[PDB]
Amino acid sequence: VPRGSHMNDVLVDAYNIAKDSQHVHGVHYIRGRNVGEDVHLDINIYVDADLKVFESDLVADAIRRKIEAEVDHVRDVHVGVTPVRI
Amino acid sequence: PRGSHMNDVLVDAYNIAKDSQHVHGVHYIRGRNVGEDVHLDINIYVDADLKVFESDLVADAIRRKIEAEVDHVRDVHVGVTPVRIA
Repeated sequence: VPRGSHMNDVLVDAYNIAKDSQHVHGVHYIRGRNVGEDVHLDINIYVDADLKVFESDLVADAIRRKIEAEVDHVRDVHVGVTPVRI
Repeated sequence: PRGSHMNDVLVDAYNIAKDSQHVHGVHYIRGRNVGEDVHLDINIYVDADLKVFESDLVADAIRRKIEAEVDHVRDVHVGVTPVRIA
């Protein structure tokens, strides 16, 4: 059974990074799963539906990198995108 | 859709789940911003040999306690994952 003692910091720090990153209209959803002592993270951000895919791709990837570099106990981070018209 | 309550919702709900009576640990937690609301899916590890009516009461006490205590939450779902340490 996974320990879980880091879930709260992981979710908070990752959400805070995602929410204020460039081109994000808001966070759509965030999911954390305890595995061993660490957390697997799935975050999904709202972006402009007219963004080019190569642009949404850079945005998602900057967020992923920044979460990986800054947030302890994160094992695996996926950042997905939901298009919205603005 | 603002998302400013996600952090408190996830932290408070996680804490309630994790310190409830028959939970070995939290398996996963998911929050989704809907309008001003957060929709919450939380999944707890319980003893595989618990009776189903018991795990049902446990999940339901956690759901109620989250609904009663955590602001900005709608449609809380509490799911169960059995684990046999045996």
